[PDB]
Amino acid sequence: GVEIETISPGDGRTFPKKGQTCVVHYTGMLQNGKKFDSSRDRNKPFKFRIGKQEVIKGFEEGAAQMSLGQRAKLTCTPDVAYGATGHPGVIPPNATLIFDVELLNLE
Repeated sequence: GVEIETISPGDGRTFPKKGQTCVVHYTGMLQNGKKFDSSRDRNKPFKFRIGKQEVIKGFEEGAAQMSLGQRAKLTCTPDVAYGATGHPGVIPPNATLIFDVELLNLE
């Protein structure tokens, strides 16, 4: 389950498609918890493509459901990313993820 809560401005039409490498100012947030990841710190805004299952499933579907300039707010279910396993030391098992995602991309 991907929940989209968009801070309004953007264009609403440049949708990410297959074979397109897109650029995201992501920011990780734990529900009832602190941050765990941020592209704002490293300031290299994570050039990644679409259709290769590089990222987790909750962030993969939320990437295609945005457009250029938009600033959404993801709510990733545990079963699509880490809720059974848990990323070791960083993500506990059964964790619901929150992301600040802005799509300022290319292609």
